[PDB]
Amino acid sequence: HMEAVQNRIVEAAERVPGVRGVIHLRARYVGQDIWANMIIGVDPENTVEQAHEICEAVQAAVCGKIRRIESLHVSAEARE
Amino acid sequence: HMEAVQNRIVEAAERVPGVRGVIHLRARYVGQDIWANMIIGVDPENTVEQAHEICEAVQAAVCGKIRRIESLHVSAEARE
Repeated sequence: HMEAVQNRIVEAAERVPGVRGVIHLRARYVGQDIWANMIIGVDPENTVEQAHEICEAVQAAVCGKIRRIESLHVSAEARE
Repeated sequence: HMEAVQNRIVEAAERVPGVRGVIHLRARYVGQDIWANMIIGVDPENTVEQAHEICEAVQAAVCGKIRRIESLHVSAEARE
C-alpha cells in the first residue's frame, strides 16, 4: 500500500519551481526505508544546468518532507 | 511510534496564518486511523471569531495533508 507515500512524493515534487509534472515514479521499500527513482517534466527551453538544479531542488524538497526516503534519484525530460 | 505523524501535524499546523505554535497535541490510533486533539497559540488581540477561523483553517490544512486523520479537534489559547 504505497499509494499514500507515492502521493506525498508527487505532491512534494510538484510544488518545486520548474517541475512540469512527475512523469515517472518507482518507489520500493528496502526494510522500512523507501528507495525511489523519479523523472520530472521541465520546460524544453530550460538549460541542461537549470534542469539539473530543478532535479536537485526536488530531491531536497521530497527528502525533506518524506523522512522514510533514504535514496531518491531525480532526472528530467522535456515537457510542453 | 507516533513521532513521524505528530511531526507532520505540528508542521502543517504551524504553516497556517495566525498560528503561534502548537501548545498541545494528543494523537492516538483508532484502528489504522488517527484521532487527535490540538491547542494552538494565537495573538491575544485576535477576536474570538478570528481564533475560531484560524482553528478551522488548521483543521482543514492538517486533515488535507495527513490522510489517516479521521477526527481533529482544534482549540486556541492566547500566546504572546
